[PDB]
Amino acid sequence: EDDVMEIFNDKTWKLSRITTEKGKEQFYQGLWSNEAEEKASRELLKITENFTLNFNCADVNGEVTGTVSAHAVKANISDAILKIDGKEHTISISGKAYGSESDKLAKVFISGLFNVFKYEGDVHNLTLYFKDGNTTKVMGFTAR
Amino acid sequence: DDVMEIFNDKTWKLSRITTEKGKEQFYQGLWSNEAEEKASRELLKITENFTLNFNCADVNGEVTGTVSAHAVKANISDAILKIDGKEHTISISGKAYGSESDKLAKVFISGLFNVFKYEGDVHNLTLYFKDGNTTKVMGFTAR
Repeated sequence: EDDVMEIFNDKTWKLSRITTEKGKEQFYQGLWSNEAEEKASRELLKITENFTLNFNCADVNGEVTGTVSAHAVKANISDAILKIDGKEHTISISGKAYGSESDKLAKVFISGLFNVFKYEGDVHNLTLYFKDGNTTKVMGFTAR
Repeated sequence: DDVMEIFNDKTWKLSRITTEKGKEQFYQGLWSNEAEEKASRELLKITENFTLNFNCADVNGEVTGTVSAHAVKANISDAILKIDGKEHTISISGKAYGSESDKLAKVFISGLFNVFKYEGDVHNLTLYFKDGNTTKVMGFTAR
């Protein structure tokens, strides 16, 4: 079960891609409507603190629990309820984001995190599988 | 905030087991003779003996903060932890694996399941526990 606690081990997961289940492209087709929208999202993605994900342990209700926190651009996920199983490689994030997003990449990032169902990863990489309607997409992350 | 520093990549090493406001390292009557105390102090010099660790673990599909400890021959593995940073309370529940013959090891294991409150900083941790009608303290250090 050390594979699960390596996800919490003093690291911030930075978004690197949002694509289809077995796609080689960085972003799935139709995420943006034009080049200017994509360009503006890519500039927001270059900012260090934007599109981050953190697995932390916190003292909630007189007991320490593992939760998920994330920051897109203007919206935050703070101490979302986490279910994670190292044997079955399943994951579930429950709660609601604080703040609203105008950027399409930020909207996809926040919605996708609450729809995660399974994952895979190592020390430096994390892949989260999420359902987007009838499809299955993946959010890729990196940790320095 | 202060609570998660107790879990921050550190092992707590036992330094003393004494009375609530006592200056002595070990309370009077812990051992019956000089040879018993000497033998316990040699077991206490071993790095891996009388250690305490606050860790996060995936227990039944969810990550929880737990307590682990090693005395000499006995272990406490992922004991259920209740801890409150505001009121500085603490509770450790479960049972140790293995039996102890050493009196310091018996006191260490029993005392950990009877903790009720604490205080500490980056390098020091003090756990208050009830021993019958009395209140004793276990002191720890982290390098």
